[PDB]
Amino acid sequence: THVLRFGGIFEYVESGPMGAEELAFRFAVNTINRNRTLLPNTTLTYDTQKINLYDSFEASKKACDQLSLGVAAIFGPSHSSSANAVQSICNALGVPHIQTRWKHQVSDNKDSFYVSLYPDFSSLSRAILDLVQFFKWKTVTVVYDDSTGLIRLQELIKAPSRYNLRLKIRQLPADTKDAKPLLKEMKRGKEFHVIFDCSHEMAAGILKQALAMGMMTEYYHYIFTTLDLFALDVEPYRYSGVNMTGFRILNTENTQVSSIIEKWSMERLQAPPKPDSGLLDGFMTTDAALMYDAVHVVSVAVQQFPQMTVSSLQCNRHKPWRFGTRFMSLIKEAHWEGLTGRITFNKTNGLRTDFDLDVISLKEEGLEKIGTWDPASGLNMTESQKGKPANITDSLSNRSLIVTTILEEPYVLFKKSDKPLYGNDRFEGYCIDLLRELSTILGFTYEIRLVEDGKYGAQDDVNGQWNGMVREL
Amino acid sequence: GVAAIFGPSHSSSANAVQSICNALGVPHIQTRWKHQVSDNKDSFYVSLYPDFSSLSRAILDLVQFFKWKTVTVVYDDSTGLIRLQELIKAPSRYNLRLKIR
Ligand SMILES: *[C@@H]1O[C@H](CO)[C@@H](O[C@@H]2O[C@H](CO)[C@@H](O[C@@H]3O[C@H](CO[C@H]4O[C@H](CO)[C@@H](O)[C@H](O)[C@@H]4O)[C@@H](O)[C@H](O[C@H]4O[C@H](CO)[C@@H](O)[C@H](O)[C@@H]4O)[C@@H]3O)[C@H](O)[C@H]2NC(C)=O)[C@H](O)[C@H]1NC(C)=O
Ligand SMILES: *[C@@H]1O[C@H](CO)[C@@H](O[C@@H]2O[C@H](CO)[C@@H](O)[C@H](O)[C@H]2NC(C)=O)[C@H](O)[C@H]1NC(C)=O
Ligand SMILES: *[C@@H]1O[C@H](CO)[C@@H](O[C@@H]2O[C@H](CO)[C@@H](O)[C@H](O)[C@H]2NC(C)=O)[C@H](O)[C@H]1NC(C)=O
Ligand SMILES: *[C@@H]1O[C@H](CO)[C@@H](O)[C@H](O)[C@H]1NC(C)=O
Ligand SMILES: *[C@@H]1O[C@H](CO)[C@@H](O)[C@H](O)[C@H]1NC(C)=O
Ligand SMILES: *[C@@H]1O[C@H](CO)[C@@H](O)[C@H](O)[C@H]1NC(C)=O
Repeated sequence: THVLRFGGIFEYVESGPMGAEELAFRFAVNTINRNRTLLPNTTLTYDTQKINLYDSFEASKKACDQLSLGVAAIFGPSHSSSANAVQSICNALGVPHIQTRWKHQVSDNKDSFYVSLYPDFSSLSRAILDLVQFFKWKTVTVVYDDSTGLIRLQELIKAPSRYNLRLKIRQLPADTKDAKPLLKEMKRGKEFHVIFDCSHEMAAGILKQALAMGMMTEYYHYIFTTLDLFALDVEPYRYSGVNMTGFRILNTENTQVSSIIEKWSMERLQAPPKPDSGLLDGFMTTDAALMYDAVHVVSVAVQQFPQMTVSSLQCNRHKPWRFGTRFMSLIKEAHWEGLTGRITFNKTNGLRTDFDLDVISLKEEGLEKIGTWDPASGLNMTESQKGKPANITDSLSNRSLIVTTILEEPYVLFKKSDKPLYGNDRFEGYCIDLLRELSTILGFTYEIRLVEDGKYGAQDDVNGQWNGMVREL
Repeated sequence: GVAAIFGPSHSSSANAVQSICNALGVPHIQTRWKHQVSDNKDSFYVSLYPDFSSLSRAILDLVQFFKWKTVTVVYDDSTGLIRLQELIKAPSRYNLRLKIR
């Protein structure tokens, strides 16, 4: 009556600390055991194993090692080649299999003993498709990283069949992590609207290679597929005027939810990040927030089921588990406002296709919530008729315009004086009188800067390149 | 006691037998296509089905020998995007106009 043993299969690192998903699995069980309100008479016990995340025969050993030892649930080996092997074990023996990451589920896989707390890309691909219609785009440039990313965005690729989009699908390079040959082809083709399908470890890597090129301007709009845009250390891109947009399921508005994330930073003291990683220092990823929710959703199901005795099964002798079909129905019929918001399941598949996103975007202050997505509501983008707040902070009517010009009598001259100190004041003439009375009417500030070539404008035939002031424009 | 295992011929089942045949040493001869992930460090397998790194380049040669500009690629299941990813990336460099259904 005192133990309900859960099973865990996690990444084996060789020298570093515990993984982000494993430490959340530790922190979730220790929270429920201390706070005696939830499960007042049962105390949870964890049994974590280590695999290589690419060895489906090693992951099939650790699943049978936990079934012979006796567990009640197995919380995922978190990879597409390894989770398919453990799912068919958990479907056979009866024990539920709680997944916290996305997996390509084939159409004829007749499995029922699994749930997935990661949001389905049948809903996330419809949410990205609502942002390419709220922003009224016509040409997108969807960029992924591996070949599985076409399945994650197949409701976006099929969009020109019915809407007026024009897809140009590209791919990041496989071996290297230098996207300079990719981003140069995107600048040259005039592609200002990009949808990156990356992880947040590679999303910070592209933006340092998009800042080293001239692509972090006020023209470019970037929509990111990942749910960890909020973990980017966006200090240098903050004043550029770039239009970074993305989603967020991690409910960082509640006081109770934000208190748990602050306690998460007090458990990762010995973890110095890279200074050139481009990420923040103390935060919870959405890969570890779902594992914190995955322990709580199952703990709701053991609250409504007190006769639960953990049995010991054998893989070679195929015997189903006694309380398998009843305990699995209690997991799919659950509701829990965890760290990732409202949690409910598809009830036909076991997937998660009903959730609450928060559309975030990059402003001068940083990332701010500018919307809310909900599958049977569409985008509730606030955006409103107010829009920008009360007045213009640190009034942008300066924005000092670097008015280029050339000197020619009597349009632009040098002033004939003896005192030496000048700068945008040594000029006089006709155009300087004109520019001074356009700044009086429109209310801007101007800083005269002569062209350093001394030409007006010319189409150089042997080069196809401009020559003069229109080159500076 | 066997010497070779000639495939269970499905993407969810062949990945489980490949990691057994990689472990024990016995070769694993595959006769159908399978999505092989990039970080699968396996060596004891061969695949006699033609790769779609070559078949997708052969279909791309017939949409240029026939001089097309608008194709309407139709698949049946979500794995078929991986089988034709060298055809979907074609408007990035050529003058095709994909409409995927
Ligand atoms: C999980 O549970 C969900 C709901 O809880 C079940 O329904 C799936 O999810 C959505 C429901 O809205 C479906 O996606 C939508 O499909 C619409 C098509 O309508 C019908 O058309 C086919 C063809 O005849 C029918 O067979 C089928 O029953 C569909 O119901 C589209 O019109 C929708 O497009 C737009 O919808 C709204 C409109 O404002 C927007 O908010 C959207 O962003 C979008 O632009 C939308 O595509 C989904 O297709 C349903 N699944 C299935 C299989 O039909 C599911 O049963 C359940 N399982 C899964 C895997 O989702
Ligand atoms: C980048 O973000 C700013 C935020 O205000 C966008 O500014 C306005 O966007 C609306 C469309 O949603 C336009 O109708 C306004 O004219 C914009 N005001 C400006 C530019 O002063 C801006 O458009 C965004 N850049 C894009 C989408 O390329
Ligand atoms: C969409 O708009 C807001 C969120 O953007 C939703 O919430 C409403 O906000 C207004 C302004 O403070 C309140 O007066 C309402 O009481 C809020 N409604 C709630 C909390 O239910 C609003 O409901 C949404 N409208 C829809 C979905 O039609
Ligand atoms: C334990 O968690 C619940 C929420 O599930 C909360 O209401 C309660 O206050 C917590 N216990 C303590 C002692 O704070
Ligand atoms: C655990 O506690 C609840 C409430 O205190 C009680 O109703 C339940 O019967 C207890 N479980 C047992 C005794 O197994
Ligand atoms: C104009 O706005 C404020 C003055 O209110 C000033 O501090 C700011 O630097 C100016 N902006 C420019 C020059 O771009």
